[PDB]
Amino acid sequence: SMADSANHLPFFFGNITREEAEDYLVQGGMSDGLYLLRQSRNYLGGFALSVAHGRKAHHYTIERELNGTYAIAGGRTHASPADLCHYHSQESDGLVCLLKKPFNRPQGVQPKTGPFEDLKENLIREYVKQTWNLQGQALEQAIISQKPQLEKLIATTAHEKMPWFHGKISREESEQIVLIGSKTNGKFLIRARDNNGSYALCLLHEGKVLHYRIDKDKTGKLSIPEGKKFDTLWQLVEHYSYKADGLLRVLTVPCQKIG
Ligand SMILES: [Cl-]
Repeated sequence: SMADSANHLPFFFGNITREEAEDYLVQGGMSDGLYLLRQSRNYLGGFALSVAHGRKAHHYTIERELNGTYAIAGGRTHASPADLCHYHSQESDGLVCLLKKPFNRPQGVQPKTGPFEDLKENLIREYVKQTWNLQGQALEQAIISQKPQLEKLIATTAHEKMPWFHGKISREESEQIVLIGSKTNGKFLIRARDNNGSYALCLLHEGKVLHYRIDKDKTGKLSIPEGKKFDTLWQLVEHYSYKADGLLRVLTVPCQKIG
């Protein structure tokens, strides 16, 4: 992925929160035009630019366009995040200010990965072995050969393996499974609501199972009603585990699947 390329940038921090990005900018002196790069948490293949100006943090999403280039909303396209940052060191072109000085990862600090990122490589290896039945040669060549296609596919299906995803079960069945055992606030699962890629969130709140529709928009972006848009369910779950953002509370412990 571009994220693997972006690891060679000393000011790329991987998947950190907005708040963690801001903490790093303070560490680096919060000087005008101080910036770092990180991974977009809701745009698949996306990045985010965090910049200090007037002792405030300014955050910009860098989207991966359909042709595979990189752009901030209403901006020009670039071959890479590195090229976008270089361009913005010479032209503000819509940003609050010039990108003056990168804030590098302090020593000890690597780019941060989420749960998806930590199982992505294993799932790609497994899919090649057990759908193209290689055990050597292409086993490794086929992975690198077809990395972009495999990353995109594994991104769209990696939820199916995750402990909070309970598959094609009804509202009534989901309520039954959440209500069994410990009544921990935020206990949750996601279920498939049809075959057209609609989903639902089931969330325990003061002993009541709340149900939230997760709908697919024109682009195939997922959201709860009036909520932030995500490319994948694993992005949505990471977000609402961090910030309630219109849910009555944050997601906590994944509901156990029938063993
Ligand atoms: Cl965030």
